[PDB]
Amino acid sequence: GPLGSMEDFVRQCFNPMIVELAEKAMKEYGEDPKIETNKFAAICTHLEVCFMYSDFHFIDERGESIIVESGDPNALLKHRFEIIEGRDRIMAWTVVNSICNTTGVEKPKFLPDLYDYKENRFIEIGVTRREVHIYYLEKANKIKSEKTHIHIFSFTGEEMATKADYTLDEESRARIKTRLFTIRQEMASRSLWDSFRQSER
Ligand SMILES: [Mn+2]
Ligand SMILES: [Mn+2]
Ligand SMILES: [Mn+2]
Repeated sequence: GPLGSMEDFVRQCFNPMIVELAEKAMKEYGEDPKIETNKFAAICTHLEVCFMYSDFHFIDERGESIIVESGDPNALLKHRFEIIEGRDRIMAWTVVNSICNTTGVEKPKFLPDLYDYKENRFIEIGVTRREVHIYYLEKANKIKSEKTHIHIFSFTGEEMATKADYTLDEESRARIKTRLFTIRQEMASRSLWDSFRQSER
């Protein structure tokens, strides 16, 4: 089939908000999205998974975690997750500080992705084109804050999470895995997948 461009794939297949956030992140880190294109797509994918992980999850009036998939959460519901990823450096650390000196949870050494108000912990999300165990170990060896919970998704449906604690219900994680499948399938249709997979390194 014809080889498409990754740029076209990213612009067509991700919400413009996600794409803009990804471009902003690459700029902050001195990366060119028109050159490291596989990285660009990976950044978009990771941001989308961070958002999907938080979507629909609230803390109810009694303090219990609940799922609301309708458009209107009742006014008293509180979002279960704080999203750190997607924020510029100053704001991300600002949020992390606000959570920490507040909830009493200690301050991480690297910016995590999410904070979970039900489980009272930061979360590092990962999305890998490689084996989940290898990637889990890479993440873990990097941070070892060891209050930070790690949850890795792959494009083939495998997951690995700290202490075999997966945080979310099966259906929430199935939504993420379905999206990852869809991304893989669409990139493959455009003859972009093999190279994207091999680029992770
Ligand atoms: Mn809301
Ligand atoms: Mn992050
Ligand atoms: Mn991450």
